[PDB]
Amino acid sequence: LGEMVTVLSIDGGGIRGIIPATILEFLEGQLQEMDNNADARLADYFDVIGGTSTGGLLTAMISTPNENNRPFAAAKEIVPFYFEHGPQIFNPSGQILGPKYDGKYLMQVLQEKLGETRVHQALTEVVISSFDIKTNKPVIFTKSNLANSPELDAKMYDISYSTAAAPTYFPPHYFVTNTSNGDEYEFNLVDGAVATVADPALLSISVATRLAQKDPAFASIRSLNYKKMLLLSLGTGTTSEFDKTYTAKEAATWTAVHWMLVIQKMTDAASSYMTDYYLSTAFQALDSKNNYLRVQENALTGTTTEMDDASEANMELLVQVGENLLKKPVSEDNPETYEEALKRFAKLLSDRKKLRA
Repeated sequence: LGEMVTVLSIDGGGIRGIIPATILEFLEGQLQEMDNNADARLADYFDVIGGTSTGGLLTAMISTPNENNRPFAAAKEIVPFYFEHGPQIFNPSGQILGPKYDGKYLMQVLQEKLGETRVHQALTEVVISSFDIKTNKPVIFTKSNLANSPELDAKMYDISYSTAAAPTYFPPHYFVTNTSNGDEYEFNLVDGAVATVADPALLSISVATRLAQKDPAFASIRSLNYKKMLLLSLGTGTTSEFDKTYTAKEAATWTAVHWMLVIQKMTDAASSYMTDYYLSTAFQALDSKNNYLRVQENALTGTTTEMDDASEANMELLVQVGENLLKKPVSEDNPETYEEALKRFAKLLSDRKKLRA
């Protein structure tokens, strides 16, 4: 168990980020109780912490060092963050030409809570996604892969704004770093969901697998041995309820405007289903299905669907969805609930740390 690699992955979902945050508040509290340490943080138990958009914001806030070289935010401080800053991040600009939001508040609160910290300072391996619209390539921010190409040692707020810079919602982000030669290196980044990874769990598994080639602490998964891998992937919920879906017939006359307000939700939903299929296939092939815990909501209803509904009523509903998810079964045939599976996971995390110490 001591040689096992631990990976945490958080999906994007806008305001639906309350759901994995509620899930992480429960898990961090389990670890704090078991280890008799109220200062116990997720970055102390996870080797890799991956996140896209709001999952990336979360990743950055629990990986960035504070004044004590401790993770900046506790898991229980994330739903209050979403409740406090969510209505101001998701406050419409009112402008006719451009995105729904100016991104001014989102950047300001990120700057405020992340400071001048760089990715090389992360307390664990981070995997925060984006897509560069100038190089037309995904740009994945890691603590590793910095030895080669130091121009990726970007500010945590530039990484965090970029991962969440959703086309039509917020404007793309432009920022500069410096290469080894001292010359400028340009970034023109949009949301990580564009880079096809709304669900960054497979990307996070690949980063760990690639690190296993150059790091002895990751050596146990060196030849795809996911038997020696613990993966916690967290979703922001999907929906199949006919009230919130569409027919091919009604969509026959849909213009470019209607599609744009709906494709991100579709690709993000598809990203969840495909990445889960890839990972289940791989873990079930090695007879290690329980090494991969995917905490996801499949029946979002009402306002709970929308990514930018930062009203008090929708935020309270998202908490309720998160708290009901804990009592919901892991599978259709498995009676084991998520709260129970998360206790088993916390125990494994707790036991691996002790042995490594």
